[PDB]
Amino acid sequence: DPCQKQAAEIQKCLQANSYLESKCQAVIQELKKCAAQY
Repeated sequence: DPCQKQAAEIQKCLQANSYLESKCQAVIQELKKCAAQY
């Protein structure tokens, strides 16, 4: 599929970082780049 792994790993990352998106923005960059591909 497009990026469901990235979405799951973004959730996982946020969960592990108390929803501090800033620690998982590198993974959101990956999701954005993924989305731009797919």
